[PDB]
Amino acid sequence: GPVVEKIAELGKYTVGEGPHWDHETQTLYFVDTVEKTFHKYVPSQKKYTFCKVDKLVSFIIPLAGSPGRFVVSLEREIAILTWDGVSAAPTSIEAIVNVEPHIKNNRLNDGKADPLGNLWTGTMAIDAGLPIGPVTGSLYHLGADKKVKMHESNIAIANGLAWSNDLKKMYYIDSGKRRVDEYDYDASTLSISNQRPLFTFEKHEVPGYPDGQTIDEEGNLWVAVFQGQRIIKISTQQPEVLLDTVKIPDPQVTSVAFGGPNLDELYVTSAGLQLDDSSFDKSLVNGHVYRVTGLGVKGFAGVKVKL
Ligand SMILES: [Hg+2]
Ligand SMILES: [Hg+2]
Ligand SMILES: [Mg+2]
Repeated sequence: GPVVEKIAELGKYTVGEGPHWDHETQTLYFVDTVEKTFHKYVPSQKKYTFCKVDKLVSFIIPLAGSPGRFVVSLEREIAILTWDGVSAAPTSIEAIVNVEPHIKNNRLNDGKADPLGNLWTGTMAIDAGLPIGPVTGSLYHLGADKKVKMHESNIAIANGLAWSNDLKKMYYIDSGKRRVDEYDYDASTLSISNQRPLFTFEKHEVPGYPDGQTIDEEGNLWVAVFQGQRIIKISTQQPEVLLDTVKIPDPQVTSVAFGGPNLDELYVTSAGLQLDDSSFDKSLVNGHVYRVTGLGVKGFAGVKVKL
């Protein structure tokens, strides 16, 4: 079976999230969605740093063509942070756009660049709840002239994103739906259509909620299962096919990104936040970062955002 290693050097996170592997610098970036912090891990040098802001954060993605700059979320704003990767605060902040200026209790959540470099990200109520809570989120992409376009409404908890290698499909998770959806993706118009369920947790006795996800070069999706103590591997060739399960010690698995020199080491974030309606006692809920090897697949380098 695959080897699941707890990364001792990284400690515990309230809600570690948003992992991004920069392949040229062999560096993992990630966030804590509650603690208002960004994080960097350089595994080959065992180097860890953090960066503090005063707004809720949910993703960190290098800006294409601009070393030392990152596209991030700050509450409902998409912004460029100039950060040296080591100081405990950014050097400067350049706001790009507020996606929801008049929705005072919403926030951005998961986000990722499509393979063409367009940032896609969605929102949620800050006080969203599972299985049932306020449903106030939408899915966006950031297009030309720094304006966002909306693609879907009625999202409870805007979560993991991936695209097929042929650029014909997008995959998307609202954790409240307890399923992964697939869509036809038109790369020329940057629009999605024909939404349909790909994989439905209840049909496979999978507990918990889908959270972040990523795709491998064979086209399999790797999905974090929050309150399921696992990642799952699912088909994109046939609907409703569970290919494998890998248990992760932390129950609240949050997200996934392939890394390492050969793109074959799966980094897995988790959450130590202890929630009142948990299926797991507090002693189990820690928030470590893990690395999974031996999966027999390779992923893709993290894509930078183009502005
Ligand atoms: Hg930062
Ligand atoms: Hg940053
Ligand atoms: Mg998430």
